[PDB]
This record gives sequence, C-alpha cells and structure tokens, in this order.
Amino acid sequence: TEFEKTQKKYQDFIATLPKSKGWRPDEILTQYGGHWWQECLLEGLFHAKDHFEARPTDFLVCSYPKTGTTWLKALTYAIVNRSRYDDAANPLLKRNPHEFVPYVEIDFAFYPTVDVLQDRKNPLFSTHIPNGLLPDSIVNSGCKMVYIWRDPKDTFISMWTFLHKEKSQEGQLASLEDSFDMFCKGLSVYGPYLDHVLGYWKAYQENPDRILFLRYETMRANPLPFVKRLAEFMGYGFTDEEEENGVAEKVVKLCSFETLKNLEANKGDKEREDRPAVYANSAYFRKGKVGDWANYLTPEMAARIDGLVEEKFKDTGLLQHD
Ligand SMILES: Nc1ncnc2c1ncn2[C@@H]1O[C@H](COP(=O)(O)O)[C@@H](OP(=O)(O)O)[C@H]1O
Repeated sequence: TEFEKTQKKYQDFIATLPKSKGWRPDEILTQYGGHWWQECLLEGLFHAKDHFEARPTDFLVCSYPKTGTTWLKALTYAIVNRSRYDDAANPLLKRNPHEFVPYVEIDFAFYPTVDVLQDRKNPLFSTHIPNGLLPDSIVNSGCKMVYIWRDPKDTFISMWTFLHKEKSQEGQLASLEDSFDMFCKGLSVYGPYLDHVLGYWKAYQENPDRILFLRYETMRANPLPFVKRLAEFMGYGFTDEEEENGVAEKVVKLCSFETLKNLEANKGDKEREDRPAVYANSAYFRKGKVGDWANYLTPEMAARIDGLVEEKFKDTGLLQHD
C-alpha cells in the first residue's frame, strides 16, 4: 500500500534516531524534531509530509492528547452539520466523535479507506503533530486551526488513567509516580507536553487570525461564549434567528461531557465501527472535571510540574492570554 511504501522509505532513517523506554515495559519511543513518538506515529507523520494535501477551506483541530480533543471533534462536527440534520438525526448521537474528524497522522496513514476520508465534502481534520512539524501543505494552505491545552497536572492524570484501558495492555504500565517522573522529563508520546503547547502559542502569536487558542478549563467553566466564537472563527457563525431559537445552546448540550458519556454508542466495551480500535469509546469519557489531579498528586509533585511550567512559559505571554 502507499503507507507500506512510506514505512519502507523511512525504515533506515527511523532506525538511526535516538530511542527510549516509554511508560510500558516493552514500549520504545523514538525522538524526532524535539518530540517523542511511537514508531507508527512517526511513520504517519512522514506519510502526511509526503502525501497529505490540505485545502484553504479545511479546519484543523490541534491538541496534545487528553487536553480536550474528543470535545473539540464533537463541537466542530456539530457546528458544521447542525443544519444538515434534524436534532434527533444527528450522527453524533450514534457514533463516537472520533469517527467524524480523522487524524492526519493516524487515520490518513493507517486507515485511508474510512468513509470520511473518501468524502470530498469533509473539511474537518485533527492532529497531535507539533506545530513546527506540520506538513507544508497544511502550513501553505492557510487553513484555519484551533489549538486547545489543559493544566499539565490534569493532562497527566487523564493520560495515566486512560492508558489502563488500552486493549491487550493490562498490567503493562509504570506506577503513577514513575509515570509522572517521565512526564515531567518530557518523555511521553508527542511530548514534551509543555514544548507542544509553546509551539502552538508561538504560532498563534505570529498568525493570530489563523489560530484560535483555547484552554480546557476556561471553556469548561463557561462554554457558550467559546462555542459561539469557535463557530464564527470557523466561518459557520450562529445567525440572529439561530440565537433566538437556542441553537448555540443546543450545540453545547449535544457536545457536552454529560451527553456524550451517556450515549449508548459510548458505553461499556463498545468500540468505534469505522476502523480498528485499541480503546472502547467509553475510555474517552472518564470524569470530565477540572482539578482531579488533587486526588492523585502530592504538594511535592505539584510543585515540581508547576515549577516546570513557570520556567517554560516565563516571558512568553502564554499565562496572560484570556
Ligand atoms: N465533551 C467533553 N467535554 C469535556 N471534557 C470531555 C468531553 N469528552 C471528553 N472529555 C474529557 O477530555 C479528556 C480526553 O481528552 P482527549 O479527547 O484529548 O483524549 C478526558 O478528561 P478526564 O480523563 O480528566 O475525564 C475526558 O473525560
């Protein structure tokens, strides 16, 4: 296949890259371009470099994992499609949001025949690729992008708990404290996390008309103004009639944690139906809170990561942005 040709082409290169143990005993992460990768994800990056073609009308969802990706896939899909479906007919009621917004470095690489990637109408894509490594076609298209980030303490806990749920990996996971130590040293997939955020922040600073820079915690506290802003930014702003008819509030409720978690499609061990999964859909909806780290980390571990944040973000403007 075309992806198998990519894998062969970069085999020798990827073998020359530095390698490290991950959070599972047998897991090997590879370093490239300041960031750590699973092998297949780095193959997926090069495949996208060589083959992904962005259009100016595309809209790209960007995040580091466990900062709000599922939520933004739902929101962007609902914003785009709200006039295509009667409320009860919305496909989000029936299928996990990841089925509707394909990943550049995963779905486009590993699963290029899924229906949404064959749909010439679809404008929505997502990625965890660091900003400095995005394919030139994406950079050159001028397509707009949204980036979301989250408190590193909550982001870490979201990841460590999620990884207990991966198929055929029971017991294969480092302790909380050892996992936290490698997260803080920047050893995580797509990490270092703080470098990931800073990369998009600097892009936002340089191109503030092209990137909407969002924070999980402020959206969670007060989602309606942010959803309206996102829809506007996307080019699908809510009209005055729509606001009269509560349509923006309907989108917020449909994409809320409380709705999606309780859908039949996202419960139990049910998996997505478009392509193979190593997670049940239910693994994407855990607690949805701000501050759950308080139940796992000591003041000493909090001070460590909070000190890393102050040092990484010093003099950048990031923590001031509202
Ligand atoms: N619709 C939604 N609104 C808000 N948070 C959501 C959400 N759907 C999922 N989440 C939360 O977002 C995190 C997953 O991030 P991602 O989608 O990037 O993998 C999890 O956080 P918690 O593990 O803290 O519950 C998950 O519960």
